[PDB]
Amino acid sequence: SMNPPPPETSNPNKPKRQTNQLQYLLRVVLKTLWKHQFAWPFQQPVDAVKLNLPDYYKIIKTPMDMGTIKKRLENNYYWNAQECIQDFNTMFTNCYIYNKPGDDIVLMAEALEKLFLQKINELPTEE
Ligand SMILES: Cc1cnc(Nc2ccc(OCCN3CCCC3)cc2)nc1Nc1cccc(S(=O)(=O)NC(C)(C)C)c1
Repeated sequence: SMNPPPPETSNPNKPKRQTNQLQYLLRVVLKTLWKHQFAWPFQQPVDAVKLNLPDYYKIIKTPMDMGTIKKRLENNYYWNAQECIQDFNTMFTNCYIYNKPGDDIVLMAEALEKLFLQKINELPTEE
């Protein structure tokens, strides 16, 4: 195959904002998920060439990963928390679409998602 370029993480033409919810998403949510024992397959874009998955980007047209999310948060790429939450959800969904239920990678994603939802429930209120 060829891998696609990774998702954009910095846009000089996109307005930037720093809020307590976005700060929480970086300093608590991203941080906590990153350190999970099953996080590492989700820490960078899927290298479908290295993994020998010629159909990966035929099926997954909206790829997302936590390396990308980390950079977007760092670069104040998001205007609001929902845009970031959507990226996490896209990452999980992508795993559940490409892989069979019960597969080891799916069980890993499910562990991360449970933790994610726990942290999102404790999202601070704005301002
Ligand atoms: C985010 C993500 C979503 N889906 C997948 N699916 C997937 C990945 C690789 C696959 O290859 C199957 C056969 N090989 C697996 C290792 C020996 C040969 C089959 C399916 N992988 C993902 N990431 C991933 C990243 C790095 C390594 C691997 S892995 O192939 O080592 N799979 C685990 C053992 C981590 C479950 C997987």
